[PDB]
Amino acid sequence: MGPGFDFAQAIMKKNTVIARTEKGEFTMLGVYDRVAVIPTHASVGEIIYINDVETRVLDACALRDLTDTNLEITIVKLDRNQKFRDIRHFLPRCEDDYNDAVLSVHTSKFPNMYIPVGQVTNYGFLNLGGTPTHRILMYNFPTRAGQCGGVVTTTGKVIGIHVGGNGAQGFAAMLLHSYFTD
Repeated sequence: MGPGFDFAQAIMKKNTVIARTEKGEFTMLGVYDRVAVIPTHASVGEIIYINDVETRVLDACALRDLTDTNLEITIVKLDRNQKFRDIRHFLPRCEDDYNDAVLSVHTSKFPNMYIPVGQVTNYGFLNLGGTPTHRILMYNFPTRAGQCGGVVTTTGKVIGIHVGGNGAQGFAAMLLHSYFTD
């Protein structure tokens, strides 16, 4: 409808796949080459389904901060025959608050879904499903089951992936440029 949705659409159309694990279907953001991200609670194994195609996982790393605290981001390298567009220059370098964010989902259950969530707070610490988690972003939207892995963007920045909610607020794990240096 406007430049927020325009940027979100551009990311969804070229840089997302549908990932299926034993824990469900997730929106998965491709970042560069064969490297993508997914919430750690997807429990990625040796094999994953990507757009309903059996795919070997070449590497998977559940990220934690230097205090050995969960970040809820898993970085996956896929044995895929095609590279993602490189979107690393849209990733923030530092922890921040944001105005006017969009949460975007693409699954069998919710295809081509875009949600204007508004103001995003650098919340920091969250007890997420019982697990102490750092670098959490919070938005005042009543997010629901099936939105996990959803991409959080502003105009010009890809800032996080949706990892949970409490029925009134939604929570995303930050994406930082330093996660994807090579």
